[PDB]
Amino acid sequence: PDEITTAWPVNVGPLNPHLYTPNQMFAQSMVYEPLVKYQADGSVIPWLAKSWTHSEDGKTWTFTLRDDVKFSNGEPFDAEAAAENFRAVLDNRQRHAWLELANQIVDVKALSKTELQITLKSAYYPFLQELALPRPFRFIAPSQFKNHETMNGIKAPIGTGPWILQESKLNQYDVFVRNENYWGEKPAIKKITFNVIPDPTTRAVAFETGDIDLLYGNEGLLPLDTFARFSQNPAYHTQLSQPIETVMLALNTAKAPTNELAVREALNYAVNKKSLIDNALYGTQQVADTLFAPSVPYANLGLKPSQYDPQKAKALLEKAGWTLPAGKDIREKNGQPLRIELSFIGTDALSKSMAEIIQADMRQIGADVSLIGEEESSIYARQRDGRFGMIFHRTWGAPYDPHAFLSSMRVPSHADFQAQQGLADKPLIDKEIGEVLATHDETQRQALYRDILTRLHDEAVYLPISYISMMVVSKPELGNIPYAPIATEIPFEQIKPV
Repeated sequence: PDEITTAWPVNVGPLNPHLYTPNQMFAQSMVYEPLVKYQADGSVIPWLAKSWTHSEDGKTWTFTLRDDVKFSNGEPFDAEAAAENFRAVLDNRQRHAWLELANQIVDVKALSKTELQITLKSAYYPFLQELALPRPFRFIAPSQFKNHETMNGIKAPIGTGPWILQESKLNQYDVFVRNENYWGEKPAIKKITFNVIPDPTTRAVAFETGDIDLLYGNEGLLPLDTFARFSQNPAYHTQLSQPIETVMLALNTAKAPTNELAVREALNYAVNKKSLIDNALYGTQQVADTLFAPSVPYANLGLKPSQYDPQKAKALLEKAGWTLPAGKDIREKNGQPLRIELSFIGTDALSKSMAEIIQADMRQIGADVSLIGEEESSIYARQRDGRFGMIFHRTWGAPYDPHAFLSSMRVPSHADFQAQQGLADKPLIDKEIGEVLATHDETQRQALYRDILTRLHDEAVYLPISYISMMVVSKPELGNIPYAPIATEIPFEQIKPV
């Protein structure tokens, strides 16, 4: 009754707070906590840190920490424990390069038990927001380091948070229980079991049969036709949040034929997005015309949408010398046929469905899209090295969008950097991204974001598809299920069946 059963496609992993795969972010967030906490309105609030001051030049920050916090094993949380955690993370700095704060921190030291000083290389504006992320800046008991480090593994995953990992049974389940010695508000739920169920249909069936009480995830959570059916069945409860992030294609500006602006523009008129959403996504998501929705901070720029218009797509291609040979449906220019490879994870049935629609839509305007469905590692490797023509991609949701997503466009080993490599203005874009992150002149900040997002839009780097929502399926006795402000987190501690 105060225990619930739910599911996840894989086990939660070791729960090393400072590493990535195979750690599941939502679970790191259940056990480990930030100095300051992200809120829906976009601010952060005091959390493990009660308060903070900063120097006039914005580069030195001093946090006053709470003095009543214990790790779940009884050991104290204090400035020394915090400082040791920052050291452990930064001893592995190279792996955090995607996150600009990790390049910004020049020093962290405990000034006393309750005072923590962080020194930055520049007045990095998103400082607090990045401290608030699920990883890597959260705190494990230093006693649980291995040889004074965490980058080579941890002992027990001892955090300060409201949940404690009880046991993990590989490929079967993970059990968490409530921290009875939590510094903050006590969760009403005392135990959460995560059944390992990798297949979306099997998750749907597990819920139907009563095996599980709750499903909480993005558009991939369960089949969307089944989701629609569940929402009409009074025996169940379902929810669909307001949109959290964008799903789009990235187009390779550095590889023929997507290296041509005219081709990228034509592709952006070719897809009937509303129909795609109604056909493949059962009408559960929203059409996206821009990289970021207009509701995203800094992103309400009045950018012009490219509406579904096959006639205009064709005219663009013809004008660019992509014409149809006699007897053929696929355009050619300088001998070369208009062929584009679309990469996606092959076992992902939803990605595959959208890919087929996109392929069909583009064929109607004379573009031959070849589907390349591959395993994750192969797709990720393609993203890193630019071996794609078009690839499925998505933004990261709050609090990453837009600043952290944009920041990462500068990093060579990522899809967006690769996709943008063919732009003459790529260096300028990357310089402006660097500038905007350290800008405290609010006017200049908005102008830089406008210029960056406008160039990306006008250069047709992306083919935005939809703004997607979080969805929930639950037994009615659990009541309304809240959403966590951070899109990768799951607010189990706010679930209150009574």
